[PDB]
Formats: sequence, structure tokens, C-alpha cells
Amino acid sequence: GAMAPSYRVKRMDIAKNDEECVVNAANPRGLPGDGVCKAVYKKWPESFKNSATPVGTAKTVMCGTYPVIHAVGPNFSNYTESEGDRELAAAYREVAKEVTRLGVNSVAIPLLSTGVYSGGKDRLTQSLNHLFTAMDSTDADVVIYCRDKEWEKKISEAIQMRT
Ligand SMILES: CN(C)C(=O)Cn1ncc2ccccc21
Ligand SMILES: [Cl-]
Ligand SMILES: [Cl-]
Repeated sequence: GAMAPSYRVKRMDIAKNDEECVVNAANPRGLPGDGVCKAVYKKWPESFKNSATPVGTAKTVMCGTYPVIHAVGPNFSNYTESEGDRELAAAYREVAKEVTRLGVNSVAIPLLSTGVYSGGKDRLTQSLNHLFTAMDSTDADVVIYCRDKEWEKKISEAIQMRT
């Protein structure tokens, strides 16, 4: 575990992370995809061997010895708000199980279902709160990776408000 488990946020490409493993915002079919998923495919293409997994699950595939945790958030274009919210919570619970199983001291994680799976809604708070619900009982250092400068400030504020 980390000596003093923390949350941090950085505004940069998660393919350049400084953590012991990465969470991919994957699609259910193990396809290269776009956004975080395409960056992850470029950096760790070997981790897409048999990475297909259903919505609300996570499946880990090693790229060398570096673990890529493929976490499949719901696409809110297809799910109801209620069912989508349940599957988004479940994907992060499966990430916490994998992070624990791997024995890593740190993990790089994007906000699931906030980009092309958001169904055109701002889900920063919904996705981040489900991330915290899952990860709070883990002792890994968590580093959240984002793109938007306003999102960086809001995630940083949310982390600080609990400390
Ligand atoms: C400037 N460049 C090369 C990019 O926009 C690449 N990139 N990809 C993800 C990401 C997150 C924050 C900042 C830059 C990011
Ligand atoms: Cl997304
Ligand atoms: Cl963002």
C-alpha cells in the first residue's frame, strides 16, 4: 500500500502517467476506440489481447509487466439514467477489486462515462463520486487524469473538500 494513501488530479495524457498501473476507459469489444481508449491502444497495444468484457466490469491485461485495467462504463446514449448510474458505480467497484488484487501502490484513472459515453451531459460529479465510493477503501495512491482546465479545478476542489 501507499504510506499515506492520497488522491491527486493531473491535466495531461494518461498514456504519460507516473503510476504502477492504468485504467482504460474501454469499450465492451476491446476495440481501439477514441479519446483515452485510443491513447491507451497506441501506448499499450499488447494489452488489447482478449480485453473484451461487458458493461459494468473490468478486465486486466498485462503489457509486459505493466497492468492495463480495461473498465467499461455505460454509454448514457443507450442506458436509462437509473440503469446507467448502476453500471457506472459497478465498473468502479470492479476497478477497486483489480487494483487490490494486483498489489500496486498507485493507479492512473480517468473519469468513466464523461466523454463520448456521457450522452451529452456533464457527469463530472456523478462519475467522480462513484470513483470515490469504490476507491476510498483501497490504499493505492490514486491519480485522476483529465483534459479540460475547468474540470481540473473542479476535481481538485472536490478532493480538497474531503481533506
Ligand atoms: C497538447 N496535446 C498534445 C494534447 O492535447 C494531448 N493530450 N491527450 C490527452 C490530454 C490531456 C491533457 C492535456 C493534453 C492531452
Ligand atoms: Cl467516455
Ligand atoms: Cl476532462
